[PDB]
Amino acid sequence: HMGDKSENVQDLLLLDVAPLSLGLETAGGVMTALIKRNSTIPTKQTQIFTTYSDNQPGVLIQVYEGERAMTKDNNLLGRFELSGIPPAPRGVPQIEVTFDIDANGILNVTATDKSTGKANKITITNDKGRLSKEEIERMVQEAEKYKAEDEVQRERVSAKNAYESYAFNMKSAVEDEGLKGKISE
Repeated sequence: HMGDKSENVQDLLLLDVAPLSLGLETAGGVMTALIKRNSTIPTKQTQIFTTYSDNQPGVLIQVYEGERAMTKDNNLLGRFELSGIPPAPRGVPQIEVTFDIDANGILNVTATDKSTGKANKITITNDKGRLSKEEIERMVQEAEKYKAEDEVQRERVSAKNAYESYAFNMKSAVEDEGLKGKISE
């Protein structure tokens, strides 16, 4: 035992360098990349995403490739979510995502619920060589170049804690209550 009865011995070559970055978005709608371009192996990334309210039936993972602050200018790879528990606003705002990169070029992303031991794994692969260098060449430059546009969304994110600095005058307006007695038994 512990010696593999079924060992997978196969020949293959990878791209060496990761095309683009990979990650999810957190509170404020800002992307946070775990794995970055030009970094494939050996490395393993894991991050806990926490937003205001996820209200998910477990954990949600939107697998998009690229790098930006805006999630709109990236390229979707796929989607998978773990639905095992009733969608709750509180209790499940922690998206636990761990990317286990296999030396064979297999992206094994493991997601786990915080309420119960519900784990979900999916094999993300880019095995099919069909990614022209022009794709990554333009994106590596444009995504960075358009970070100037990312600054505009970062603005409203920074405005969150800035608005938090706004102190209100009163707590609540005291409404006029009517206290009289009309004898009508």
